[PDB]
Amino acid sequence: SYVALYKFLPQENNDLALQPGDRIMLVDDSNEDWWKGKIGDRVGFFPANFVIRVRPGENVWRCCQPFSGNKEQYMSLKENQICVGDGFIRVSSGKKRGLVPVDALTEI
Repeated sequence: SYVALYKFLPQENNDLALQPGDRIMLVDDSNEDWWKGKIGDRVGFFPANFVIRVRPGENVWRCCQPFSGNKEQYMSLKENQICVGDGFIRVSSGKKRGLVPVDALTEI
């Protein structure tokens, strides 16, 4: 599974529109920057760096309250930032992984 981290409105005709939290089925990745994927019955291009891989168990979350903590001990999340798999949960942003409070996340 892949998931859109960001909104992406189409600029050219063959672009595929993303909303954050969209689950995307891959169609072609021969270009390393621009991938072809499918959402519902819509097929098109979008930036590869706009999506994060979702392992089989993993859920998807939107950060409902900012949380910053010491990497040395914890992960950062700005408001509405998307992420992926008591009190804490280990999540990933794509760039960095770490613990955040579960109450700082909505499931999507």
